[PDB]
Amino acid sequence: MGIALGMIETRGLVPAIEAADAMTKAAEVRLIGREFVGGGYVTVLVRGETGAVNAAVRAGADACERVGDGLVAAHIIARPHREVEPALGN
Amino acid sequence: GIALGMIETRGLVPAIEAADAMTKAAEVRLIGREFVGGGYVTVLVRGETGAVNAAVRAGADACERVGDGLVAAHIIARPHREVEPAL
Amino acid sequence: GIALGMIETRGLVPAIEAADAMTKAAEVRLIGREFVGGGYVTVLVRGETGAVNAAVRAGADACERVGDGLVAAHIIARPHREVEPAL
Amino acid sequence: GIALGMIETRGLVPAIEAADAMTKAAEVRLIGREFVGGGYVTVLVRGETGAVNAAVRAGADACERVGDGLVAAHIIARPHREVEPAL
Amino acid sequence: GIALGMIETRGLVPAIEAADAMTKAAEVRLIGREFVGGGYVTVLVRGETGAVNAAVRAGADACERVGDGLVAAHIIARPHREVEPAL
Amino acid sequence: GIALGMIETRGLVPAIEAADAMTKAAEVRLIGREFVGGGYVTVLVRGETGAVNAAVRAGADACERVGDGLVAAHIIARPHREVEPAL
Repeated sequence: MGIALGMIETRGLVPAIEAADAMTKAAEVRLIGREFVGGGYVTVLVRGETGAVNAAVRAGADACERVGDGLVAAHIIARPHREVEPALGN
Repeated sequence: GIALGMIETRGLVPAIEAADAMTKAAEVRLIGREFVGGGYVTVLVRGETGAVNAAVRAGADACERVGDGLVAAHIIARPHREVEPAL
Repeated sequence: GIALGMIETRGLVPAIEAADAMTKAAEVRLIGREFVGGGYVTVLVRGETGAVNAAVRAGADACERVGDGLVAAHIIARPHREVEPAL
Repeated sequence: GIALGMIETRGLVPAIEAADAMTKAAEVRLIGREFVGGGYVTVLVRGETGAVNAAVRAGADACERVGDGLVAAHIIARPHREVEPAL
Repeated sequence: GIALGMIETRGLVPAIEAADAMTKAAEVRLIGREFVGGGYVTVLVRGETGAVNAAVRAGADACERVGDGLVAAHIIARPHREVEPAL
Repeated sequence: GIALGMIETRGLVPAIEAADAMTKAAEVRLIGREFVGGGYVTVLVRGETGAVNAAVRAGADACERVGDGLVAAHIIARPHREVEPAL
């Protein structure tokens, strides 16, 4: 029940699924979302302790950058503001 | 406060960074996250005018280096009542 | 009034700025905000012909350097009742 | 009438203008406004053959310079029954 | 008949012309019209192989100069049963 | 089987051709067809690893020259439990 947030955005769903797979395999993080953003952007989101989310996002970024049209963003917010939480499925 | 702050980004990840930075930057409420179509994503905040100013300014600085980056950073100090349904 | 003002933008932030400038410029009611697809957004107002013209001029000026800017500014003074379902 | 007239535009604003000019130029009824994706908008009218011919032409001239403009202007005087679910 | 015919266009208007020519060409049933996203529109038909052959040929010819035109024209004579839910 | 196969295409017609060729080339089941946005279409199959491998290989070859063609062809042999909700 760490509250760190890990995010990877990709071009297309296939690199996003690869990313989430690699993230949840690399460390103890829970997948909490997959968003079809519009325009072809897809974002996957995970939660965990800071160290695990760090390891997960590095792993996801590495795994998906060469899949399909690839990686757009790979970002960690280690302590999201309470206001941000509804955007994360709360 | 009824002042409105808005940041538009390319993709969701810079939008969440913007929202985080905005809400840590000053006393503002995150009231909206919009998938606009075509990859645009907008986040909206409300608060007193001075707070919304600092929030949007921190928001723009934070998300402009994230993902496909920043499109718009804007403030409306006194939004018309007619606009409220769209918020 | 039954006159129609429309502004189309690239992104939601210029649309919201347009809608605010429009409703502040004259006695016009904001009747809608449409996410068109591909990033197009359109805001619609109704009022008397002169009011609507003032409103759209103001909204076109206000939003053209906001975010990815302005696509269309258009006024239909007396819409056909066939079109009203689209409004 | 059962003739079908179609105009496709980039953005919603020229679609509404096309629809308004179409329904003013001849007795035709607006039966549809479709957000197609990517920013395409299609407006659909029905009526007698001559009406629909007059309508589509007028709609094409009117919306041609509005916003990001006109994509398609087309008439099918008697759509096959199998086409109706695709409108 | 289990043969499958498919035409993909840029915009709805060429897709409707494709549909009309396809379904008038031979005895096929229009099982779908999909808004794919980004402006792609796909129309799908079923019938016996000869009918679908004739249909898809007719449709490709008719729509390729209409609007932003034709993307794809394809026939699958005997689709796998696993694909049927997608159909 | 629990291995996952995925082909991503531009448009629905190459996607359906992929799906057909995948399920004909090996014992895999088609679990999904997703309209991703912007015109991306993903088809997803499950099966044993060797089968999913043969399936995606064939699907990639089959759809690459169809319509606007192929974007991605990827296998995940042992998908994490956490990924299952996205499938």
